[PDB]
Amino acid sequence: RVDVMDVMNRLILAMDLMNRDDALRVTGEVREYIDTVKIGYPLVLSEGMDIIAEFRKRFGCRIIANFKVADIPETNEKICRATFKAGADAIIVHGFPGADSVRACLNVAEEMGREVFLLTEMSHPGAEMFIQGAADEIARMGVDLGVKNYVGPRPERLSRLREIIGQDSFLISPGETLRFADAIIVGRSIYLPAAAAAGIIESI
Amino acid sequence: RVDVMDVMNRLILAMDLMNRDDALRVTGEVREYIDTVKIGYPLVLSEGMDIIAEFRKRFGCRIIANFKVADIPETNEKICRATFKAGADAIIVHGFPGADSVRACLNVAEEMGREVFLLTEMSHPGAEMFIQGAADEIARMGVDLGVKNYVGPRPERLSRLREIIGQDSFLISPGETLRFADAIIVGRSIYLPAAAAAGIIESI
Repeated sequence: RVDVMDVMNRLILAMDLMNRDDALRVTGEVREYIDTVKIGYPLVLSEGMDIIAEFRKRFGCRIIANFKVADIPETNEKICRATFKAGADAIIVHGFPGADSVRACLNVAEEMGREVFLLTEMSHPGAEMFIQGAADEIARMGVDLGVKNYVGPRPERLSRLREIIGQDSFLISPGETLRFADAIIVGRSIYLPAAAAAGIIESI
Repeated sequence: RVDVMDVMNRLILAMDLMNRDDALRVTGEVREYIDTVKIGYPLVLSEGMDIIAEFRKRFGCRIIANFKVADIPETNEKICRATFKAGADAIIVHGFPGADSVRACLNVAEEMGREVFLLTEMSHPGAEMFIQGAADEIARMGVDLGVKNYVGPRPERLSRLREIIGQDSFLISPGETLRFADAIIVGRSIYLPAAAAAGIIESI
């Protein structure tokens, strides 16, 4: 889809390391295979938001801030603005706090020409308590709001999500997977690199 | 209660300003009335996590990180560790992601001698979609996990929460309020200062 983000080799690196030196080393070593990196709070809180621009300048990669924003509208707006000002191309937002909280993020993304990814579901143990049961409705909420980028969770769940958001929407998830998702997210299998990344790409 | 945090004058300052200069000015001007300050991502992402230690050193105040942690266990652990390493006395965590995600935070707080506050409910418009209906269960989940600190949201809702967590638990919320909550959180009425704070205290 021309209107959606193009992820090199359909492979997104989940850079969850907290040490700047280690984070930079791994990412640089795989830049020939990946152009999209997902960074979270562990690294940013430990090294500072300036690390986002560093990644973009040193490697020319797209940065997705895996912040899972889940605050009230006004605060969500501020978090998004600060994150986009720091250079992030996109931000991941929780849907459980409701539509207004998601729209607050969409508004800033609109004004700054950036992107919002809606996290529809999580797959860790405790996710079955409240998240699993709200996943479909959260995905539908996103669709009704015009959200075009989604982060999905179980093969059959990914299939259900794709059904709700349509064939046009951009979907990323951590052979089978790429039948529904537009790009796969890989972490440890890489940063824990160039050979590993090359293998995964060759595998798909 | 001796085993719970003592908040000076039962008044917590919600420092939501994103400018370091403005944030420091207001807090210093009310330190003779307040010893507990709640800081969130807007300020921290914009000025850096080092601002937490700055607040504690310049004013000798307790800092509650209003991060509303809502990630998977491993990431929650890292966020809490980084936040406590930066000097935060306590951190606010979401309950919607489930018990394991909350316990991950409790584990780090236990190891570092810090505190975890469970956010049981939010009051912004979109909160009725998913949060309102899970509030009671989230509060009960916290109780069953030994959580001792809670952040509450409607007067009658505060009464319901206090009922679930017991009379011993520490509860903070944004006269009537202090009938159920141990301390009230005030933001704009102060940072938007010394006179305002003094009035609120003299009020209660």
